[PDB]
Amino acid sequence: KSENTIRFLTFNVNGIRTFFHYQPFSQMNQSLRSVFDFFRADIITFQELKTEKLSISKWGRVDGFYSFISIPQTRKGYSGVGCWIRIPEKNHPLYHALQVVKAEEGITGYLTIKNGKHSAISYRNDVNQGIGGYDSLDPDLDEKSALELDSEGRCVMVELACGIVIISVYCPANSNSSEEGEMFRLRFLKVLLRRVRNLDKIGKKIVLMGDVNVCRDLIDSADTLEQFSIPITDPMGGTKLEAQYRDKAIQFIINPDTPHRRIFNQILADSLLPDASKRGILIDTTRLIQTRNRLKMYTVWNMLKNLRPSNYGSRIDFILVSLKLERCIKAADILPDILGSDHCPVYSDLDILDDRIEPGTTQVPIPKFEARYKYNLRN
Ligand SMILES: [Cl-]
Ligand SMILES: [Mg+2]
Repeated sequence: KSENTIRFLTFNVNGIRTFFHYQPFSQMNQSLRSVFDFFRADIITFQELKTEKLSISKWGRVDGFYSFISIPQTRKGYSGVGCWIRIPEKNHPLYHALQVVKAEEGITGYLTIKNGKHSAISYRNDVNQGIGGYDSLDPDLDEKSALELDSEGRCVMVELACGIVIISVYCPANSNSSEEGEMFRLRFLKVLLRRVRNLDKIGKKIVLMGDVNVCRDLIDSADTLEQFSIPITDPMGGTKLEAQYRDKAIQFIINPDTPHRRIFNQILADSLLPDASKRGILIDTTRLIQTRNRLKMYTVWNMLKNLRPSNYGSRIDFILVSLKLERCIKAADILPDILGSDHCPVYSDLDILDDRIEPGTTQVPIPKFEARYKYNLRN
């Protein structure tokens, strides 16, 4: 790949310490820099760090990279998302593109940054630290419920120069199938997607990547294809399958027990459903480049049932980009031969130096010496 393209990589690593017990990462002495160089990646998110604060002195200190890590406040060994940004050298063509101007924890904006000695401020209340887009995320969202929604280390956001915002997510799965857990999962998804729409409307170019824990389509679900008695007869016959079984492909998304699938599809401009597609604002890079013909493009397999060897899985890991970035996409694929987890990695290469793409709306933090702050002028 080219020096002018940024390579994005997402990987649910099912515990970052365990991840380093798999080949080839077991030869790398737990060095994330070696891992990112192995992938030739520039912007990387890992989900399910399953780490703890004391271990951040390892995972948040990466030579040649900025580290942005969100973990639960107290619960150890659970969830956790990291996003790492390569620091380019002065003569690298990406020197300015990769400059990080803002970074933020959570989806709601209510989490805080230490401000003084005994002082913390929420992203929502500091325009020079928060990325913005906080309007009407949910009609009932108060601080207490927002902090609950953002308490499990599930989202990091980084803003680069030129208005690109990278949102790295590990969305809830409701593994227990509890009713409270389903409500939490749906609220998380809805807030996430409204935040995306707000930032898009303000003019940010968005990259939303990570483990969304939602199948967008029947062809991404080995279990439901079997349940519907639909066999994979042609490995590149995805479009024919979706045509001949369109009634089932629709049923899959609008299943009343799984409304998260329909909610997810509404953000996808390439959704199988025309109404969803008309209102969507994000492109599924992997589907765009691999096309809807490619079947069995799975990124997770149920490990307890040992189903990865038969490639019987689902696709719940994504790199989604603003419609305005679609022409930038040079490559997008999954990496199912790479070990490390019960998921496999997903990557996409974007040529964002392309001068034909509209520029994003930037908001570079204003230095505090600017007169409005230095002399506390009225706003
Ligand atoms: Cl699903
Ligand atoms: Mg796991």
